Amino acid sequence: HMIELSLIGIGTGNPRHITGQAVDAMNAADLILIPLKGADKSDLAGLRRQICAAHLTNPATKVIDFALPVRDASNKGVDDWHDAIAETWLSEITAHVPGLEGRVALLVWGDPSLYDSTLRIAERLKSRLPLTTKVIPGITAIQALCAAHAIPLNDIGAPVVITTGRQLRDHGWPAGTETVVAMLDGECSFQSLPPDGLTIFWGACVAMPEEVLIRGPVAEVTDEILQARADLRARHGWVMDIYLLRRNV
Amino acid sequence: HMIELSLIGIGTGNPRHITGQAVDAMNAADLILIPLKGADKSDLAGLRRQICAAHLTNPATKVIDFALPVRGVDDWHDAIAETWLSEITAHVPGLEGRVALLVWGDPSLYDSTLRIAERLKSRLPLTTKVIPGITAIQALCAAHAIPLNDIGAPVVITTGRQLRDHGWPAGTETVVAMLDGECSFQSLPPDGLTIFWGACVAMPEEVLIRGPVAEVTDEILQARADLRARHGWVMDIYLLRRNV
Ligand SMILES: Nc1ncnc2c1ncn2[C@@H]1O[C@H](CSCC[C@H](N)C(=O)O)[C@@H](O)[C@H]1O
Ligand SMILES: Nc1ncnc2c1ncn2[C@@H]1O[C@H](CSCC[C@H](N)C(=O)O)[C@@H](O)[C@H]1O
Repeated sequence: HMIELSLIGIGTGNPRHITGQAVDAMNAADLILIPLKGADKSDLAGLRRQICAAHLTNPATKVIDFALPVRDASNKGVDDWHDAIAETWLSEITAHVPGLEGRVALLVWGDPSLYDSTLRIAERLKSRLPLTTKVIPGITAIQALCAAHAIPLNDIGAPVVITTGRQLRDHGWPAGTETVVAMLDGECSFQSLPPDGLTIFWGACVAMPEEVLIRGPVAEVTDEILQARADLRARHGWVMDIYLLRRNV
Repeated sequence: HMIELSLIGIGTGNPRHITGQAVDAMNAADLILIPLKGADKSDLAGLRRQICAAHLTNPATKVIDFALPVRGVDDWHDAIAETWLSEITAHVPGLEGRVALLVWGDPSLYDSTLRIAERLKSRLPLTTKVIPGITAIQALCAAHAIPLNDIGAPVVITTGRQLRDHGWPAGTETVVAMLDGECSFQSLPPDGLTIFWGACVAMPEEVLIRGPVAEVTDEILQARADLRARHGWVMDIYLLRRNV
């Protein structure tokens, strides 16, 4: 017996981001596992279900909501948490495909390759299930941002650094590039850089109805971005943002 | 009273890469301009037409094949812009309508279309929109079932020439190289490097190879050369992971 586990990218919140390949993988599944709404409102558990429902035409596919484990904030904590998530998946798969021969899908925001834990958690399962893992690409927040601003990611023939807010705060401007895209940033970390010669293309809730886009010289639009971000957060209870920095010195 | 020009990403060769957003933009178009086959077989001009045919359902949308000018680079890009303008003038002479170009992968990533289209802003009453598509980076990682990044870590996306000119990019343990016609990972000391390589990713001809660079370099060279000999063209992409 063999479980085929598909990690299906579903894009950045625009329900039209889903690809035909993703639709096909949903329709081939015996079981689709989706997390229940929890504390993290940015998971948009309802939107995930909506996207699934808009395209699932296989009448036999089971769609099963499950409670995602909570990380122990009082803790290794991340490690135990990911272990617990794997255990939950393993229990769900075993309960619902007890013959252990079948196709199971998880729906992953954006693309599964990009700052997302699902693939590495799934690796834990390889030694406990007869398992093959497949990945279906989805639209990333990087591409959504560039499309919204109608800008290239790269300068002509030039490298690009993709990084995190914390990496920018710990190390400053990355070596060997004039373009940086920052993800996983909860604190507009570009504000800690020298603004000299930097242009920012910023977006919050990109490709969603709440989308806000701001562009300009970092020295001029930093406070505009801080305010827009805080406003969006106050009114919605959560915010996800991403930005591209272009250096011209 | 505007030409709305959509640059529609169409993915890496798999017709199923097309997003719903791309389908919608195709169906909203009055005109879709697609290049005829040329000397460069890697453009897969026929495949672009087929991917369009698989998704376009509006019977009033007109798919028009045009001769793409050939290449110095500035003049070539100017000539391409002039060709699109001539086609738009010819097929939408009232200059009010929706026009689309179908761009391999995502329009943001190592593709000249977006910057060439900028030339038309001053020539037409123009609004430009971009529809994202699956990139070759994502297709490669998906085919190998691997993460792009190490946990919480930076990633460098670069070209074959930048890799040759500067060596291992500073500040990263992960590099993805695009626009490389010659396996430029050979220009690096192989110690501690692992490669995840793919040619013709997400197409029927797909070849995937992974392993320590020293171990699989020649395997990759031969597989690449074999594809190129049998098909007349090849496109490859790879991710390098350093552990030192
Ligand atoms: N709709 C959206 N708008 C702005 N940023 C977004 C976003 N969705 C995701 N992000 C970015 O992605 C980070 C979550 S990590 C998950 C990334 C996802 N796998 C992808 O392919 O995009 C956020 O901190 C933010 O930087
Ligand atoms: N099917 C495929 N397999 C392997 N590499 C590919 C590919 N399609 C595109 N590429 C890569 O992309 C380069 C062309 S530049 C265009 C990139 C495209 N906009 C994108 O988003 O992917 C090639 O030199 C190669 O590095």
